[PDB]
Amino acid sequence: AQYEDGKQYTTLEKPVAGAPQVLEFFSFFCPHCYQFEEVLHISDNVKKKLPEGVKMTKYHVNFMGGDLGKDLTQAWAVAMALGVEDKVTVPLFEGVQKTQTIRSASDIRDVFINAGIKGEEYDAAWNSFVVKSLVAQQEKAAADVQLRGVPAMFVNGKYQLNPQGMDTSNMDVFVQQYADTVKYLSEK
Repeated sequence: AQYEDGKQYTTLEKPVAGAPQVLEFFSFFCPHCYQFEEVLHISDNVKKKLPEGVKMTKYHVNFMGGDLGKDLTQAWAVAMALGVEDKVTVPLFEGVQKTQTIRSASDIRDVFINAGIKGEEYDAAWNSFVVKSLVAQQEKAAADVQLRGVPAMFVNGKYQLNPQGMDTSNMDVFVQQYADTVKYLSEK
């Protein structure tokens, strides 16, 4: 066939019940994730090829970057809770990977403050039970697929994208192959 199990995607031996329709995992410590975000714009390109009626979910993971990795998962919970993902994603990536100015939870906080989120608003969210459960939700989604690598995308808790089976000579062509594959899996 054109799309074959084990080439553009793999099928989960242990499908996941009730999972989000399009689910992306990443880490601000993750180099292909930085690329996916700032160079490729994968999420944006997938979204514009996705069906009417399909929401996209993106979660952070703990297993890169030690203590700071976990801090970033909680910060991403704060971002989701406040709905400020599009304001902090780029400065967090640059802070961790480009300028390397994020070394502590306080440096993460600085990114939000600089992005216009009030300190008291940030601190209230950080310490909140709603954010605790959003951290738990992120951890549980990753646990459900026994996630060992990022970036990763899952469709309907059944299919995992396999970007290693895609051309990388051209970045544009890679992105569209990725997006078209997601659209295919979603219609499946």
